[PDB]
Amino acid sequence: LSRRYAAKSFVEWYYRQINENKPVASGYVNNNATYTKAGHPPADITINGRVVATPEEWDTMLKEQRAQHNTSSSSTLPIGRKPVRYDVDCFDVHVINADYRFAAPQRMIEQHAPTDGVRMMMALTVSGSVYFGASPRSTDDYVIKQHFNDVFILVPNWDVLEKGRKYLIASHKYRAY
Repeated sequence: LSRRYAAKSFVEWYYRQINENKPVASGYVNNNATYTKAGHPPADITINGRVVATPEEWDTMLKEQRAQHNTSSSSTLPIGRKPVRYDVDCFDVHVINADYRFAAPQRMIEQHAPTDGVRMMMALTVSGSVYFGASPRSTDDYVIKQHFNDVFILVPNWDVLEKGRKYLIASHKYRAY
């Protein structure tokens, strides 16, 4: 399915960035000029029930999470452990609007019909686990394990689709426990 491919590609990118200690801010509408000129509001971001103003702050919170679980200065804890690792279990995607038109160049509207599976606004739900202090590939030797849920609203990246990320985050709700 076209929506599964799009979602799969985003999911793989997004959590790879986090696991490689790289910023995800470039995946949000905030940092796309085409959307910005068209007057799109900043991404709605909620982290464990708290509103976060910018994706850059979310990136900072992820750094802080690593620091919080960085026990490398310990002389007794087992060596070769990674502070934080995100594992995706599965995801679900639902097309909210198959004829999404915000900031769309007119050619893109004409070129892609609502049935072509390109101009989609998608609701993406991701389920997985967060491992703290675990070996790089272990799901058993963690010090702490969380379950997390991510809910994204994705919109088409016109810049890329007419030629980076083919879809951008317009909304993000994160919950981990």
